[PDB]
Amino acid sequence: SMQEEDTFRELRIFLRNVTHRLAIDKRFRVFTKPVDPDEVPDYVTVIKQPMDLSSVISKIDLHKYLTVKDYLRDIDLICSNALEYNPDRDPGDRLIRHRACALRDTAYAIIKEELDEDFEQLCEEIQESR
Ligand SMILES: CC(=O)c1nc(NC(=O)[C@@H](C)NC(=N)N)sc1-c1cc(O)cc(O)c1
Repeated sequence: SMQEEDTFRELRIFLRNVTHRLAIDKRFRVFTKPVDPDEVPDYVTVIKQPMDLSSVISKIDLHKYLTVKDYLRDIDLICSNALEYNPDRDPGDRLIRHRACALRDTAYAIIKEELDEDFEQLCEEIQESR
């Protein structure tokens, strides 16, 4: 209805702002754009479901997230992909892993502080009605 697409539009506006705040953080620069296979050719073999912050923005604008849980699933995917592609003990791998866990922790912490629990519950109940 009108009340419901208004609820989803408010979610989209909130998720855009959060994603922008993540994307401007210097720690998360490596997660801002899709991987260039020219630059890591073995990535395509390893990472079956690639995800990055520009693609998250695109999915927001495409109405793909109806709940914050849908959004955090793709943040979780950015993180798990980074851990999967960078599993080794060497410092380059460890640096990316640390940034990936920090991206995840930061996104969850913003949403805990700033997204009203009743608003998320509303989003979920509309979603389950469709
Ligand atoms: C996002 C990601 O997982 C990622 N991981 C890297 N790891 C490595 O370069 C080394 C340390 N490990 C290894 N090759 N196994 S570089 C990198 C990355 C991807 C981009 O699209 C842009 C960018 O600046 C960096």
